[PDB]
Amino acid sequence: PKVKNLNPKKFSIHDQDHKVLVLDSGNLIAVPDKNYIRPEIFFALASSLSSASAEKGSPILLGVSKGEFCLYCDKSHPSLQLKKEKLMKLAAQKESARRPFIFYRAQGSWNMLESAAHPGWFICTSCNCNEPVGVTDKFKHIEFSFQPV
Amino acid sequence: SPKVKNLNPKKFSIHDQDHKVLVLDSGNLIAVPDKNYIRPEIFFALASSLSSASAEKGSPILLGVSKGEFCLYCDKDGQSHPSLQLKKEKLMKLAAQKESARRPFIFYRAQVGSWNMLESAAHPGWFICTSCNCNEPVGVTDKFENRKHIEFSFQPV
Repeated sequence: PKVKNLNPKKFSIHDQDHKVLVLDSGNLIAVPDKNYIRPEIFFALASSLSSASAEKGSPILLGVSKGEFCLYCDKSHPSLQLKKEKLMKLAAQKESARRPFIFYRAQGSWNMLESAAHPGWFICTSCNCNEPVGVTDKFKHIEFSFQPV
Repeated sequence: SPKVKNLNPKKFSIHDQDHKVLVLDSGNLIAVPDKNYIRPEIFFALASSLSSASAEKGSPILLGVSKGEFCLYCDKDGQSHPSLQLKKEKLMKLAAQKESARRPFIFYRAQVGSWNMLESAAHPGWFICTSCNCNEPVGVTDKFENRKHIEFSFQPV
C-alpha cells in the first residue's frame, strides 16, 4: 500500500536584510547573520486543506526546536505564536485543528508564508535587528530565503 | 628556575559575569550576549613559565583562538596605553619559544571561586575586560567600574 514519506524539509530562514531567524527565550527573532550565529532550523511538512483554490500555494506546517514547537497564527489583530506540539502529531490532527497552524508557501529564490486561518496575513521580520517575528497585512520584509542544511 | 610548560591544550569558552560570551568577529574578539543561538569561541590554553614573575602574580598561561592558529598578546603599539591583540602564530610554536618571545603572550591566571582574572605579564596592572555594552571588542584595562567585566568563567566544550 502506497503512503507518503512525509519527511520534513529542514532549512534556516533569512530575509532580504541578511537577517536570520533564531529562537530567543522561546520567541522567534531576526538577528544580523554572523559566523558565530546558529540559525534556527525549521521543519516543514506539506499539510492539505480541502477548501483551497487551485491558485493557492503549497499548504505547510512549520516546526522549530527539532519539530517540538509549532507556529500558528490566531487572534483585536492576529499574531504569530508557538505551541509545544510534535510536528508529526500535528500533521495527524483533523483539518479544523490543523488550520491555525497552516501557512501557504509561494516560491524565484524567495518565499512568502501566508496564514491559512487569517488570509492576507503574511509572516514578516522588522527593518530593525533583534525584534520578534510576526504577521502583517501591509506590504519587502515577507520575502524569505530558505537555506537547507 | 624554569617551571614545567604544557603541550596539551585546555579547551573552553570564555564568559564574563555580566551575561556575555566571547566570539571572533571578522578577526576581532568581541563579547556578545550569552544566548543559545551563539556559537562560542573555543579557546586553547597552555600553562607556560616566566622566571622573572614575582610571588603575588597568578599562573602564567598562553591563550589561543581558531584551534590555536592565532594567539592573544598585550603590547603598547607611539600608543599611550597597552592593548589586547591577535597574532597569526601556532600556539604549539609559541609554547616552544624562548621566554623573552613568549612574555607579550603570557597572562597570569588568578582564580577566585569559579571565576578568573587575567593579567598581562608584559603590562602588569592591565587586565582582560569586556565592555558594559554588547558587541564591543575585548580589551585590557587598569581601571574598572564593575567587577563582572574583569571576571571570567571557563566553560568546557
